[PDB]
Amino acid sequence: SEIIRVPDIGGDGEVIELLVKTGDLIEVEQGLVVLESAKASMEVPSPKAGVVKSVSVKLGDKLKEGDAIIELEPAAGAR
Repeated sequence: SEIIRVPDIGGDGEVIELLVKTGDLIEVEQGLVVLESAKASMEVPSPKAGVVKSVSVKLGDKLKEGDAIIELEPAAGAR
């Protein structure tokens, strides 16, 4: 599996709400969370089709570039 830390933004990212659960199988396409920026709102969908294995962040909590968000478990192989 691989963990997904904050992407390349250039400042501080803040979590507004978490619309995902643990053990939930997402798909490369749907959204995952909504971070905020100095003067703009961004989004973070599922960068990998797998099931939520663990969570290293909380909703409403603020994190800085380099902070891990969640870990997707795509298993060994798929299809």
